[PDB]
Amino acid sequence: LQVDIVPSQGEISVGESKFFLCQVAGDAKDKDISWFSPNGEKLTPNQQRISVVWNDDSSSTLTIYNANIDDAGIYKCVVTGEDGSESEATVNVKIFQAAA
Repeated sequence: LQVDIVPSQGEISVGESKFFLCQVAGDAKDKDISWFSPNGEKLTPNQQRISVVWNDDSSSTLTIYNANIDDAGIYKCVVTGEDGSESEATVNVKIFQAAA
């Protein structure tokens, strides 16, 4: 059971947006896919500055918009199997400010 995030790392300028695509390798027929923020919360699209989309049973896309410095950290994509199998991938999201 394997999950991967594209891109594998990211930097977002303050106020800007970036997406990360989590994909399961293989059949995710009976598998659940969830994104978690650095503070541990399971992420849902109603949240401020956050979008989570489940494209199909094998991939889920996280989008961070209007990026705040408080949004930086290790985000995690977890895939959970019917059989109790489980794996995760992590992406380190850095937030920065620079001359614009």
